[PDB]
Amino acid sequence: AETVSFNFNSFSEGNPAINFQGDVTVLSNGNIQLTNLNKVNSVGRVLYAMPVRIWSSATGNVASFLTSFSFEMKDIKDYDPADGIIFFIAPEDTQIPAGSIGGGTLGVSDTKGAGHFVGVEFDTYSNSEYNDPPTDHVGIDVNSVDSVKTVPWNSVSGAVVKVTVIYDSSTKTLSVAVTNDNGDITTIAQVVDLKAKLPERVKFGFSASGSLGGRQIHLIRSWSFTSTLITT
Amino acid sequence: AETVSFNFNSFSEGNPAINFQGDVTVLSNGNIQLTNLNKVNSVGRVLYAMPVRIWSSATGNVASFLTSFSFEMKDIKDYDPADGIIFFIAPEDTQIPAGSIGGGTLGVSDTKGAGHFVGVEFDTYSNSEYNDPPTDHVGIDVNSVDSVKTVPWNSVSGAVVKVTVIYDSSTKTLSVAVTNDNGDITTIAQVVDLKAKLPERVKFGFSASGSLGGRQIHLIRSWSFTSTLITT
Amino acid sequence: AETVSFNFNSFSEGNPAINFQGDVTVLSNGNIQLTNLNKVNSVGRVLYAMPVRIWSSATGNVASFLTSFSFEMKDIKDYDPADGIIFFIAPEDTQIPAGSIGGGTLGVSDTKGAGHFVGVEFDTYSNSEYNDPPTDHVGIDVNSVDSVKTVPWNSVSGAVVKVTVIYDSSTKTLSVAVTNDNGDITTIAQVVDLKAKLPERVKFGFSASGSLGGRQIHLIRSWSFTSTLITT
Amino acid sequence: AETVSFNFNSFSEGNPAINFQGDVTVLSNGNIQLTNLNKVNSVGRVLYAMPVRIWSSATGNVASFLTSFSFEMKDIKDYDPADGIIFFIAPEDTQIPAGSIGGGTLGVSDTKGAGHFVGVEFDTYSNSEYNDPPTDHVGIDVNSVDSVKTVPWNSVSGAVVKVTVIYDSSTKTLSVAVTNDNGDITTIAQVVDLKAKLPERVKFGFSASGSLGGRQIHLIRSWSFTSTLITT
Ligand SMILES: OC[C@H]1O[C@@H](O[C@H]2[C@H](O)[C@@H](O)[C@@H](O)O[C@@H]2CO)[C@H](O)[C@@H](O)[C@H]1O
Ligand SMILES: OC[C@H]1O[C@@H](O[C@H]2[C@H](O)[C@@H](O)[C@@H](O)O[C@@H]2CO)[C@H](O)[C@@H](O)[C@H]1O
Ligand SMILES: [Ca+2]
Ligand SMILES: [Ca+2]
Ligand SMILES: [Ca+2]
Ligand SMILES: [Ca+2]
Ligand SMILES: [Mn+2]
Ligand SMILES: [Mn+2]
Ligand SMILES: [Mn+2]
Ligand SMILES: [Mn+2]
Repeated sequence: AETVSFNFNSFSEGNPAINFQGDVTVLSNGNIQLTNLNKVNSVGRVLYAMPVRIWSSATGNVASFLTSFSFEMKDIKDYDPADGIIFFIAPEDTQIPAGSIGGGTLGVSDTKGAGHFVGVEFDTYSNSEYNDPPTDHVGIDVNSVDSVKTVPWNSVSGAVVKVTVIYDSSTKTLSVAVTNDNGDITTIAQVVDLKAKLPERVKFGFSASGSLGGRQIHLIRSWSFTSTLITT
Repeated sequence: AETVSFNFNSFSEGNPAINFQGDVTVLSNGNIQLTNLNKVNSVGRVLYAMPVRIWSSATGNVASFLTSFSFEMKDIKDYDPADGIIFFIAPEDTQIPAGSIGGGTLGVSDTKGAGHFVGVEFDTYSNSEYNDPPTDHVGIDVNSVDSVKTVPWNSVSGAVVKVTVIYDSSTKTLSVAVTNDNGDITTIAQVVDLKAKLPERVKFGFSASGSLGGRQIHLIRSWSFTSTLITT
Repeated sequence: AETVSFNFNSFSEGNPAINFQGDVTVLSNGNIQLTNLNKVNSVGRVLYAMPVRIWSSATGNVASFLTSFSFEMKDIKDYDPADGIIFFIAPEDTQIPAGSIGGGTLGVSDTKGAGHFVGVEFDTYSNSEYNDPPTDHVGIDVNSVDSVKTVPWNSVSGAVVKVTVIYDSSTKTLSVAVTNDNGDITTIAQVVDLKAKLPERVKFGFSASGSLGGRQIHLIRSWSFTSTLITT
Repeated sequence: AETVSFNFNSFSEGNPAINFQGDVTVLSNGNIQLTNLNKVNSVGRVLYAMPVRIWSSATGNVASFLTSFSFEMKDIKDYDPADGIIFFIAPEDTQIPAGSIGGGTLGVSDTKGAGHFVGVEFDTYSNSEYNDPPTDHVGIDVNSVDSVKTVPWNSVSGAVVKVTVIYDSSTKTLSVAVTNDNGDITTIAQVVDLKAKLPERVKFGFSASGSLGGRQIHLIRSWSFTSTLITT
């Protein structure tokens, strides 16, 4: 049994376990702000530095993982609250798409909304070009921001949101539980074969994006993670 | 949204929010001890007092719930470490089976291991009459202790174990993530149509049993839970 | 090499290996509760019955030891969390001080905080009379509860704590590593010449104390220990 | 508080968290063999892939760490049981010294026995060129294999050895406890200023070496580690 686990209650620059890409910034209170409020088409991403082996070709086993994180999104004057945050899994060479337009691409896909990642988005802006539902929502993304599945959700400015994700290797089920500020929970599950959509070694992280008129504060507050792969 | 949420960091007798059935006893630190070490075929069950409505006949909706709790099993001299604990959901009128033989029935089924409940078992004893696997295991029980699905597990004496459970209403998926002492996680998931196996209002809880030659300490250390049913 | 070694995963009354002093009591799960919540100025101490020879005037050799154990301090309604636990080493004839006021004396010193022992304290209440730091702390005591050195620490109600202590005869260094619940470790070390502070044979144990208003659950969960004295 | 922790009960090739250098090999039982028995001047090293930040120039704080590991050394016919294993800490660009002669350099130093590392050696061959004591021994190495301090020790072929290391940032004390097969423990402590001997970012690992006539099996069986650096 090969297990990877870490726990972040706050973050600090210089920590060799976290990689910053784009407009990412660490505030004085240890929180991570993903986008820069003064940039058009801002994109910020934070990844756990070490790649995690989610499956072995030698045994054909896929890993199971449990992870929880909390974030906060807050409105700012004049700009439209957009675009959202996405928790993703991508190949180890993952980088911000060249000529990224930000916005509804959430910093992980091209203009068509395509890319190489699996993820869970917290979408706060309805992009008709990517078939977004008409309300804020949570969706499961498999190589595209045109979600494979979505559930109505509500983003509340300033509210701390808690998320718990469980990926069960056997059934290949990815389950998500979002605990809203007011106590109500939102859930969504989708069968995704990680061994067929991603390489043996991947990277986990968070990404957020904005546009010219759509900008908001995107904060990643804490993050704990554990993956366990059977080796037999 | 109809939401039911509670959080116990310790328990105390008298708390009208919990119902004690059988040999249940509360230790000095608020831990609940399920079985009595001096009784033969001991059975102890703790339940949340208020009934939770998991589904509606009018709308046809089913609730989603997120729950985590930590427990502990410890060995006792001269007795085989058995039988184990089960997180269960049953009708509001639920009671310990009449003339229960404890042992492999986990305090939720008859002699055959049949009953009207749904639960996740943490079985430390292999009962061939219930087609138990040859090792410690986690199992999804639907109206019987002859698990619908099981997964190899290892119960460590004196170790505090943490469990997270997410039930998604849309997919009808019950996902279990077990964090063992050493860090490793064990997962199991199964599709269970609650709407078909239980009445609209049910009760949640834990149960554990022992027999003549098989007994061990069974403690529940904490319990948080939140469910949300959509009313539309 | 004279070696003394033991390991208690649980404790049962009557085990001739353990001496109870004061308000000690064993729970049904095998944990030793050190204080009584119903008594004013409560004191309890648990000692390993067979005295251990830490040095010898014949050779001049001092022994080295390695020991680890786990405890749990939990808050109770209406009382201030006080006063903490201490792992101590004392003369073989040691007893709870006459007219023990409990409190900041931790059950091992007089009203002035003086005594004849060497120990590591997990202090959860600040006593200005004994020059206690303003926060919970781990300390190295040498014939006084007015610690020779302290280190900020943080006690978490309900959390299981793990400690490892190493005493090296050649440098005469006493080292401690506290593994908090969340995974962080706290350390503290100090040069304490054991052969100049205690008789050739001493007893090892734990002690806890309460006051009029400060009372809390103090549980010793497990203890393992090894000493080795070179006989040449 | 910045904490790094991992736990290895076995090892497997492909794990992106471990780096192999030299003649390292993973056996079927998950154990790591460091040297190749058919090569003259064999050298094998295994490092935890991610660099650990042991101190911050921003705050001037040093990290505290607790680590335990177990190894086994076994004789083989015809060859002299040599040369030993060394648990070391070195700069992130650490590699096997070019033109390494293996042997008493233990794979971390040049012919003069110099290098850039801090470590704990389990030396099974007396090299007079490096001022080795005449018996097997445990020593603390600071930039050289001519140990700063050593303690007599005995290597027992085939015996599983358990080691526990604690480094306390405040006193800058490095303490080692070696639990031999027969129960006896050996200890050694030395004050080493890590912030004055190493760069902010380092790597932890194990190295073993042999020579033409001196070869033996060197196995690393398990390894757990936790470091915590205060960030304030
Ligand atoms: O208003 C929020 C959305 O903005 C969209 O981009 C805008 C752009 O910000 C604005 O400068 C004007 O050009 O029109 C564009 C298209 O409507 C993003 O594409 C969308 O995702 C939100 O950020
Ligand atoms: O005998 C074990 C030690 O060997 C020393 O090197 C030897 C070499 O193996 C042997 O062939 C002899 O000819 O010459 C060398 C010098 O004695 C190593 O130097 C020492 O580290 C041990 O492994
Ligand atoms: Ca969108
Ligand atoms: Ca059974
Ligand atoms: Ca005090
Ligand atoms: Ca040598
Ligand atoms: Mn979307
Ligand atoms: Mn079973
Ligand atoms: Mn104190
Ligand atoms: Mn040496």
